[PDB]
Amino acid sequence: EVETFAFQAEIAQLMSLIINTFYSNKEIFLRELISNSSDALDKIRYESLTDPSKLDSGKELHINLIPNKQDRTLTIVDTGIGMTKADLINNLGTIAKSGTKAFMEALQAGADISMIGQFGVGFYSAYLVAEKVTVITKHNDDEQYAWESSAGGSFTVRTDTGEPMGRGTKVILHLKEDQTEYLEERRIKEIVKKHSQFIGYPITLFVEK
Ligand SMILES: O=C(NCCSCc1ccc(Cl)cc1)c1ccco1
Repeated sequence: EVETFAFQAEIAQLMSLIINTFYSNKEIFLRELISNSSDALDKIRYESLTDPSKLDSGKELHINLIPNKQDRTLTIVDTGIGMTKADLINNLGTIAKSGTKAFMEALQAGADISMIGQFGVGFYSAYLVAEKVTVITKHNDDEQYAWESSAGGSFTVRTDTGEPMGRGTKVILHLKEDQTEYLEERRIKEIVKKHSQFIGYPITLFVEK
């Protein structure tokens, strides 16, 4: 069973702005997603201070980067707090509404796309390099769900029947044809060392076989 939802008009037209605007500094997408993973890991670590059973679904707090040249996908996995179904549909969209509005206001005042993280909507920078984004997430209080959107005004949510994750969030970036450079090991290392050197969690860059 697949449910189809519409983006709020503000989020939809920001996504099209990220897709259609000529902006060469696309590498910042990785910084925003890694930063999003770092925030989710901080959340579960803090909550586990007053409730250690919240780590029964996994005690390791880390970030994995998985390039796949055959599928043309780049996957960012974290063992953070994860997201519930209401997070995917209601809660985060409400936050992204006001954050998107403020971001596009600044973009006309001279700001550029790289400052998207200051408005809390850094996730949508994934569409600088991806034509489709899939989000697999598992929260301690909810089932495993699969969110997905190729922009165009809508997204889908379904119960995930794939590999159980224990806890956390998996962001799968189906890259554009001309953005295969972010599947190369040396390029990812250069971006991580440039924008995410001080992230307080281990970042493991998986090598292909
Ligand atoms: O994008 C939507 N839902 C899935 C969000 S998961 C990635 C994410 C996206 C934005 C932010 Cl600020 C944080 C995390 C949406 C939009 C309207 C209803 O839902």
